[PDB]
Amino acid sequence: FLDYGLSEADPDVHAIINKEKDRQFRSLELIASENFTSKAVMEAVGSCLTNKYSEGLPGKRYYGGNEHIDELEILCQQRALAAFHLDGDKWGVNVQPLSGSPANFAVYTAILKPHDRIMGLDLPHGGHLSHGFMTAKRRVSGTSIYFESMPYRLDESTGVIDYDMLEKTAALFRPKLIIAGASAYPRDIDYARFRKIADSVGAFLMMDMAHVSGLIAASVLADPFEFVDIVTTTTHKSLRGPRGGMIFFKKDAVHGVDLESAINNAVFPGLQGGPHNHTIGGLAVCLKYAQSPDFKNYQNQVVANCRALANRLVEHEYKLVSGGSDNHLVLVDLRPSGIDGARVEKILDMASITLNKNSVPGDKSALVPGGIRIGSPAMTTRGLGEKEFELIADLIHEGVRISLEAKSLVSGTKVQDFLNFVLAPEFPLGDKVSNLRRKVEALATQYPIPGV
Amino acid sequence: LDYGLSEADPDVHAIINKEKDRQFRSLELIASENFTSKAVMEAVGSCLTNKYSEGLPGKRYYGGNEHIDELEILCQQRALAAFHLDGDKWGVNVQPLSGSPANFAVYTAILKPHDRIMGLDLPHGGHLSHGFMTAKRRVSGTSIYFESMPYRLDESTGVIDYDMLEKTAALFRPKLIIAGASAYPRDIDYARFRKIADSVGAFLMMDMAHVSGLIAASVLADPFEFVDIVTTTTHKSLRGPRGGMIFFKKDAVHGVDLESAINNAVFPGLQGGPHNHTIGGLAVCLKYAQSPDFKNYQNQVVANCRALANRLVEHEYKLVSGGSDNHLVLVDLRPSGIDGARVEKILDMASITLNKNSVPGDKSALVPGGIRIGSPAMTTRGLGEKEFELIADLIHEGVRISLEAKSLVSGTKVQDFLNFVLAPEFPLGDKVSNLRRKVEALATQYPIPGV
Amino acid sequence: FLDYGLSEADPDVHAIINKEKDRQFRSLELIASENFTSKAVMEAVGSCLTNKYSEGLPGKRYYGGNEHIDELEILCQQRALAAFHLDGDKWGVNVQPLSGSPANFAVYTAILKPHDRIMGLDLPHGGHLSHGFMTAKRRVSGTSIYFESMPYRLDESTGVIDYDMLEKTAALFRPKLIIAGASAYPRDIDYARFRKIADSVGAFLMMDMAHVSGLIAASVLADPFEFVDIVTTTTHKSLRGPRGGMIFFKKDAVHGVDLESAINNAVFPGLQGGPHNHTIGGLAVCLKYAQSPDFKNYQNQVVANCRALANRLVEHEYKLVSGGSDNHLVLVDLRPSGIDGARVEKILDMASITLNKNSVPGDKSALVPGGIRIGSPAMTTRGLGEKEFELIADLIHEGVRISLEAKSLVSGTKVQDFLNFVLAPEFPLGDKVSNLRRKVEALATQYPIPGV
Amino acid sequence: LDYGLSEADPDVHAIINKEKDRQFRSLELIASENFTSKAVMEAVGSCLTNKYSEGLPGKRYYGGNEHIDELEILCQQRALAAFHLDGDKWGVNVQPLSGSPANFAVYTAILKPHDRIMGLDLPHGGHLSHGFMTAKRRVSGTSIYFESMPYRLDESTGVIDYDMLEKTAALFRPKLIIAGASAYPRDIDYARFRKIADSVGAFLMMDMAHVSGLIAASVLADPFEFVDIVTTTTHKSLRGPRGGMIFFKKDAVHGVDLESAINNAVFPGLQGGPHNHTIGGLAVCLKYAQSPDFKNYQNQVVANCRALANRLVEHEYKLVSGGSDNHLVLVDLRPSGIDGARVEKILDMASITLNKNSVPGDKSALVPGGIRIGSPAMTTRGLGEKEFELIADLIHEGVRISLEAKSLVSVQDFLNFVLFPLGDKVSNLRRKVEALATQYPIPGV
Ligand SMILES: Cc1ncc(COP(=O)(O)O)c(CN[C@@H](CO)C(=O)O)c1O
Ligand SMILES: Cc1ncc(COP(=O)(O)O)c(CN[C@@H](CO)C(=O)O)c1O
Ligand SMILES: Cc1ncc(COP(=O)(O)O)c(CNCC(=O)O)c1O
Repeated sequence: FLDYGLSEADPDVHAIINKEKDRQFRSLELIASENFTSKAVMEAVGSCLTNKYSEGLPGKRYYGGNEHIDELEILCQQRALAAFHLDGDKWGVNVQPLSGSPANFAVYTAILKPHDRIMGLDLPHGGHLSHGFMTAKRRVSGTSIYFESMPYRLDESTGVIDYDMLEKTAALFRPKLIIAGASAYPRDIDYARFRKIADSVGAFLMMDMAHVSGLIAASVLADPFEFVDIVTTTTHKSLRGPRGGMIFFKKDAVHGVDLESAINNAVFPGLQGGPHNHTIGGLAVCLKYAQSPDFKNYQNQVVANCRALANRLVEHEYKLVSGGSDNHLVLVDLRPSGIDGARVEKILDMASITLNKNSVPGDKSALVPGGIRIGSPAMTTRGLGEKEFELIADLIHEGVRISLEAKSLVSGTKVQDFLNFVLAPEFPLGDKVSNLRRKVEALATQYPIPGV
Repeated sequence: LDYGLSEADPDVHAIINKEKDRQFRSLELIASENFTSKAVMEAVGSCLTNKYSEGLPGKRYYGGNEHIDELEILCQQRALAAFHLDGDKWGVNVQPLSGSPANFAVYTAILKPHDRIMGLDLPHGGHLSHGFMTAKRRVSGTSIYFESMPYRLDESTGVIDYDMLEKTAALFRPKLIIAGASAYPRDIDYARFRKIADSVGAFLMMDMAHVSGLIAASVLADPFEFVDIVTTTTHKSLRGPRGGMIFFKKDAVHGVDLESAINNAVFPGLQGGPHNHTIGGLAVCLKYAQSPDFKNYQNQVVANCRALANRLVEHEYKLVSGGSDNHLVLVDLRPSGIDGARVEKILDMASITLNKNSVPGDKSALVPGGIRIGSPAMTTRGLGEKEFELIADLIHEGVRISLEAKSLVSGTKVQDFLNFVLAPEFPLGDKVSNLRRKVEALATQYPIPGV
Repeated sequence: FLDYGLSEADPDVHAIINKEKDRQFRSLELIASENFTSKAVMEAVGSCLTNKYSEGLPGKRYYGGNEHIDELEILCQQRALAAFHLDGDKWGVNVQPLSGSPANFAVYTAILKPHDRIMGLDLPHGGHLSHGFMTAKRRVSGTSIYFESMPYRLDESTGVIDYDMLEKTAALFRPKLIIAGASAYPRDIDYARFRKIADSVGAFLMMDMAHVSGLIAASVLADPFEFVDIVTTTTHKSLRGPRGGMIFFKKDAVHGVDLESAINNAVFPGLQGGPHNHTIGGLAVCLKYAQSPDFKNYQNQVVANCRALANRLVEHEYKLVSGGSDNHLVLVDLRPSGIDGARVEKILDMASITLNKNSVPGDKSALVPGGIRIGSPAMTTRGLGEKEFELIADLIHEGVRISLEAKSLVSGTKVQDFLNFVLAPEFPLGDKVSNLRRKVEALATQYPIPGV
Repeated sequence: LDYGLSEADPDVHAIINKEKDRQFRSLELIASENFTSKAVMEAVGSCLTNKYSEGLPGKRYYGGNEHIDELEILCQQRALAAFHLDGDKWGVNVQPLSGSPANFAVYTAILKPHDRIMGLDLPHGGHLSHGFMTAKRRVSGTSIYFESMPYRLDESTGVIDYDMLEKTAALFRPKLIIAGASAYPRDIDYARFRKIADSVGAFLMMDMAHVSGLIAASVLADPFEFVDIVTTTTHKSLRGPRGGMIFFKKDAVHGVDLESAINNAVFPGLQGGPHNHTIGGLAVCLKYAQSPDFKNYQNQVVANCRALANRLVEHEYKLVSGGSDNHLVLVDLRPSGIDGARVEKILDMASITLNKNSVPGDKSALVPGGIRIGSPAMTTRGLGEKEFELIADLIHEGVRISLEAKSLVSVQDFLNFVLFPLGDKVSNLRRKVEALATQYPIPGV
């Protein structure tokens, strides 16, 4: 009967999407985990695929009516293996996980018993919550509730994974699973050394490639599939797809375990219910694109842009964690500047520069992020080049100077006092912020943005 | 160059068109399925997908969340409004990725590993996420991480066995009792669940996934009058995007601050970045959920199911519990001389899509004794009571064809039935075609929502 | 060098031991778990066997110097088997458990994983703490901390194990281990029924015979070894041995498990260190006696004496749980007598009769036990026969009468109002308690007490 | 009928007399052994064994325990005085049946299942009860119900690597850190342990099983100055009966009432009836432990061990950590070119009883590269420093025989061959061994 378009069915939600669309258009989106997915992905995601229940696997379902859903799921699997240059007799893939966090949890449920041991990169050193996180007070991450996690750390003087200390701690702790891959690690991973450490204790070895999956597909970074047993990823970051997840696994037995059975059973019936076939349609689209020469070019540009930005930030005298980057991000250490990342993040956000505060090695308190994380994928997608990334670094720097100036004016010491002060109409640096914003937007609006 | 899907990926475009077709010309009777709206689809296929927004509105871990926050706030208040809830008494988290993670997040919030849980037994119409163990394996993640024990229907009445639940709860001492089901054809006695829960100091939760739209429109009783926590999928009877929600009391329950424990279990506990495109779609469906049209829809859903239920009875089918108060029937096929698996397959060949389902009394999990049939999806397309009677007839014809096919197969292993019916010399293909003709003739008289 | 005897080395301890010896002598010891062990047992226990570390098993020890400890432990093992008429090719035994509770915990450790499911007789219905016990509000026994226990119960009227209900709850609960055996149960156990119920869920089946081991060995009660997988026991109580434990196990695989290796490994290196070879010495000695015609005699006397007492109590109109007993104990339901076990136990204690207050099926309050448990083995060891046990029944009866009269004089229903009443100098029933005590000590002091 | 043991059971009588003769004539050098007194054996071999006393003094299940209560109370106040403890600040539970259950009761009292524990690694002289896992199995029950990770010695010094424990404790976040060990020749830096425990909010426990007598006599440092909980065996250094004790602060520790928790874990948590015969002997041994004579014996323990160590140095053996502060030495036998397993059997055949013990640096933990040797037992019998120098020579002689025995063999085949040409040298060693030992008294009944 009536089936209005959005602008008619819900004018308020329509208006919100248009405001977000305009914010994306005019901003420098520098969140390392964000990207702009294509019109074609969004169209697959916003289709009738959302209507189908298809619990199980292709050909192996608990409902009728899944002929076309099976075709899509098979295609998406083939494309996943193709994008990562994988032999299908050696590697399988499950494309049903709903996001990165549940793809990881499904792996643990597949190969680990409750309270089995896991090692991942420490959260304050650039790791991800889903690999484990405990404070003195509480088990924060669900992974640390259901499993026993102990982190490994960077060498704080170099910003590089302290592989020698991991060698020793692994031997004492006896993890059943060692996880490589990170949220805010600016260097490539020594997969061979992980393999040697994992073998020293008979551990399973996994790479979580959520941040760098597109770079790996394009052969810009080293291939984790040469060394690891299991690879997890999100589909929304460097891969530039819909919000979702994937798990890849060896098909030959690993420590006597059939990883394919274990992982497919953990995803379903273990942890999830019906697959989101709309998300799978978008994933298939992005995985086609991931095989193209343009994508390889794009990913090489991501790294070149991040290098141009890193080099300019160094020229503005910023300290980078690890001294630089091999990938799509940099982590800036703002302690020498004398300001935290939460204050910087806000000022920059007010000038249309969106990044995130990020902890830094050496931070005294997790409640106070000492740095900022900046990535090139999103703005690279829009067509910015090396020179424009140098300008981004200059605009970031203007914003930090403004952050420092605004800090000096605030009475109270809480972040909430800063936020109230800087958002107040009578904020004295309103002109400096509006001036910066105009420059930020003048750059951003020169470029196209993908999407519907 | 940012091509449309037809140009960017014609192979995926083609598959989507085939599925649009299949939906158009089939009778979709899966009780958990529905056809979501064009407006929901437009929201889900928007630029909201691009944003990382960990945390909660105005308490985020990233910059740039002004409009994302507006949306999530609007989504929450529409959630509460759609269920007629006072926001001083009830809170909501709209970020869960689906039904299964909503439920796992609640367990994570209020239980410790190995704590005791009771939920409706899987073969008596329950859900895996509420606990399932066979003799030799813990199948559900709920039964890996927690200690589960089911409760059951009374097989003579097809109604939940409240008297037995009262007794088993007393012995097992669950910390959490879960009401709600996937294939239960009646309303739930919330007052009796509350009494049983209080009898052991257990948390009490309702999983309203299948029935949330009927509860919203006040067609079934209100769980929120009695339980502590309500979970749901945003798909199914709510007719939204694929996602989930968790509602909770704000007054402390057995001393626990449920708002804090639940929000923290969702993030940072179990999930990362919220799916804001899904949250957009959810907001759209929650607006619609408050409309008089949606109320009309939900009453039609019940009337359509009852019309189908009666005609199956006229064809002498046994229904679990003798009928239905809601959107579904569970057909006990044992007295028709055939299992659900054989029937599901033949019906699917005829463009009638439903599912095989366990029936209480089944001597074996591996042979489902019934089929579950639902009205929401075809009701959304505009079918009425007479049309549901015709559906009942077509199912009957299909079950007759299934019996005839079973007669011709040596093994009566299932794989044998399948090979037989799928072979090109399958001798009943004309009967399946003839049925299929009648099925599509009906379905293709009706519009279907979406982009 | 001055290695004095106890009288000189430690006069205070010597004096305490002597006072205890005299208390034992002038008292009627009717606690059903108690006995008087022999002089020969006490000599082995108080020997230089205490000096040796012998971690491991015979011929497979971590230390040197164990030729003679080996001989002893090998001999203890073959006497344990022989006393229970066990074929060594079907049954093995570990004689190192430090007591009854460590014996049971070693079995759990052997055959279960943490949080596995166990069913045992409910503590308020006469089971033991070590088989599982939880209040609404806490996990009291170690077994309920480390494992998931659910009790089964007696029938409220018959006094008997409600086998039918156990059939149904084990079906639902799916325990991995079912434990038969009780601390305060007056009937023999239907072992064939426990086997059927066990098999219906694939559970291991265990008997804890601590209270009845002597009766089983003398073939007075039915043989659990015909039907169960594992039997545990204390070496004290019914066996009249030193304070220790043993575990017996099938040597054929049970549900795919090698119990011998599992159980032995659990005991050592799992849970215990150096065996207490002095105690194994005393155990060997009691097991020789356990095979003797005099022990078989004594055990039939234990049952006859308990029946004599029971019958005389029924003449005095007392109600017995299950209307009687097939074993060494009787459980008196005092609810129809109008008084509880705690008031009765206390009066009886004031008159040198030691028994214990006991919960009865139906009791409203765990704080107010409705009964008393009475046992014959200790006094039967001293040489009492049936006519003496009939006299014991009359002495108890007089104590109940005194207890009733004391209750009627105290206005409180508060138990400490009762205690204050009975302990006051002006306590009106002082001469009645003195009179009863005279008769009690007059009976008791006619019989010897074994020991050094 | 109630015969004596020689009449009741001649075969057990005969075995006990053989074991008595073996103890009398041998050099008993197992570091964990001692010879307890006639007075302890008499208390342990008493009517005390008959009584059920579930609970605590005045707080029992059953009646008839007036004398059992008096006994336990006295035992507790002797335990506090033997270790110079203020009873307002410290309590003790004297019911644990041995060292292993004492420890497990502490874990049960203060930890939840799967909570984290760190103790000295087993191949580095630790104890099973503190945790032990291999690649393929959780060997200790401690490692099944709880999550253990070890800490290690610095292999170049033979001392605990406190810097490494500092770092690994920060990563692993143990809820309990355990100090104390079965084969560690040095005193412990309790102040450092406290510092490390505090860095992660952990409970800190000392297991003083091997060194309690030395601590009571003030020969080694006092753990009670720094730790929350002290467990011990009562055999070993303290020279008592076979049992355990747990000491605890009575001031709240990280908001835990340790007294209530530990008492409840012992009973009703894990054990039943106390072994009052054993508490009797313990009480006797704790009176002796307060005396001037005990203090002299413990100083003699340390002097004797130093005499042996220094003679084994003259004979050019390597000692793990370069000596000892205590009652034991750990000899590194790899530079002598033979393992501890072969040496142990040959020494035992000549009536020298010690044990094979791993060395920091073993390649396979199937092959111990060393031996542990202790002075407590022979010190109790009256031996001085000259005799421990003679013991050192006798061990030396037996090692030379073990090498020559290994030379005549070409791998448990060593045990086929010895059980023989070298019988004469084994027997000649034995004669001198037994000639030294039988010159001294032995305590006991
Ligand atoms: C290595 C890794 N693995 C898994 C995930 C989880 O993905 P999800 O947010 O889709 O659950 C992330 C997300 N990472 C987000 C969270 O900060 C980011 O902005 O970096 C990740 O970095
Ligand atoms: C520190 C510590 N804690 C606990 C125990 C266990 O005491 P138990 O054997 O009485 O259980 C020991 C015994 N240790 C034995 C093990 O070989 C020994 O010979 O040293 C111990 O050394
Ligand atoms: C009661 C109930 N709860 C939770 C879920 C899980 O929803 P997800 O599949 O999105 O995780 C379901 C799905 N049940 C599937 C069906 O009835 O067909 C359900 O029926």
